[PDB]
Amino acid sequence: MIQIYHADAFEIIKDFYQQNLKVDAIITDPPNFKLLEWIARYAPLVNPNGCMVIFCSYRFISYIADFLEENGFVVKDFIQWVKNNPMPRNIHRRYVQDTEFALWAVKKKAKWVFNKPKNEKYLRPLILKKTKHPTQKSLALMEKIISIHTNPNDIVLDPFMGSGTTGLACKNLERNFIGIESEKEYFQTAKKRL
Amino acid sequence: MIQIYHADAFEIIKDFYQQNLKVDAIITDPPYNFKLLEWIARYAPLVNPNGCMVIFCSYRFISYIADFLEENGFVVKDFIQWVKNNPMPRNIHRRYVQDTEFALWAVKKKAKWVFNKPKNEKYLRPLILKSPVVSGLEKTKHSLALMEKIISIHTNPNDIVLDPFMGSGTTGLACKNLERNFIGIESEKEYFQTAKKRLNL
Ligand SMILES: C[S@@+](CC[C@H](N)C(=O)[O-])C[C@H]1O[C@@H](n2cnc3c(N)ncnc32)[C@H](O)[C@@H]1O
Ligand SMILES: C[S@@+](CC[C@H](N)C(=O)[O-])C[C@H]1O[C@@H](n2cnc3c(N)ncnc32)[C@H](O)[C@@H]1O
Repeated sequence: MIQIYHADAFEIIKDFYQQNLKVDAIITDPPNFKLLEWIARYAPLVNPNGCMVIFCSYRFISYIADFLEENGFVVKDFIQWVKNNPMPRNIHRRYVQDTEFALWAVKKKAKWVFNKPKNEKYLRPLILKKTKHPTQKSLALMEKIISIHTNPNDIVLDPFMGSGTTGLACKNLERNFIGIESEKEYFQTAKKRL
Repeated sequence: MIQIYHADAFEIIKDFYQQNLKVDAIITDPPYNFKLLEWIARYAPLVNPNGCMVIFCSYRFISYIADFLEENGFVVKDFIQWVKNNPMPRNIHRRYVQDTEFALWAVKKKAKWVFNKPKNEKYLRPLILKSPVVSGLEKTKHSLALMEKIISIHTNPNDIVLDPFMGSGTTGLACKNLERNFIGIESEKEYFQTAKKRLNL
């Protein structure tokens, strides 16, 4: 199944509460700032064996990890993605920025999903190199995230979906996506890409 | 130059205060209520106008360290990171292997900092090394080529590098081979003396 809503994630959670909605994994790329709050409100929706994968900057990453663990989750690890072709800035005075961070947490007593192909170890999921969106996470990245932390059909929820691409990864992997967007141009971008 | 002290860093910082000690770069690997973020507040005054800090941390502490650093008059430029060629591995089938070590790079606020990129172009992952063997000693917080690359980048040959928690002295030894003028402190004597034997008494 694929459902996209054009809504504010913070008010639409009340509808999901009454409906007793329960999703397997929350895989999202979030944008006086909380941003820790949505986590508190979307945490109840996760099934006992479920997990979260949350994109974040390293400036916020420790906060989110600690916050997650106050909400009944255990932060298992970090995942990260590197582009092969950074547009270089201040090459001589500073490190180029090729890296994107995400946090992987699971529910506290959960028996979670991992899925390693016959192969060994892990932890930099991808080597990777479309939309008009300002910040879009790529498809191949999202597809790998999903192949790992979810199973052939699980219910994946992305409260901030942007251009989608969390869904598109789910659709291609047959992963049952639900997603939300507040603004109309992004919602429709996500909609016809699906 | 190489000088090592055996002391509690929080106890020796007062001595450094009145001794008017000034160090160019604090490159350290701290240990992990508290608030072992405070040493940062206390060791900040010792850093020269153009100086910098490099602080090893878990991704669980990295955001805290970053914000505190920037409250003490430093600007966080970036993070640096190291990957082992040889993870053990542990808990493979159920989990990610642990191959990574994180550190934070900040500079004093209006500083003209060092960096030093070789004519060779980019990253952000100073080194993927093999993890220590016959340089490997007796301590679990223990790597050298990493410290040498960290130093080759964020310091210049005659600068003064301070490691308030020096552990086995892997920062001192790196400084020595790169001719970098090391100062270091250690609380434990088995660690202090090993470092002392690594830097040639
Ligand atoms: C940082 S972007 C991530 C984009 C997405 N990961 C992609 O691949 O394109 C987060 C998105 O969440 C949307 N958003 C912001 N506030 C929201 C809210 N209150 N409720 C639902 N969506 C929101 C924004 O429109 C933004 O495009
Ligand atoms: C993470 S280890 C650093 C090890 C070192 N980087 C190495 O490669 O060998 C931190 C060290 O700081 C020491 N330590 C703990 N408290 C200290 C203090 N108050 N002052 C100085 N050193 C301390 C510990 O004994 C430990 O050896």
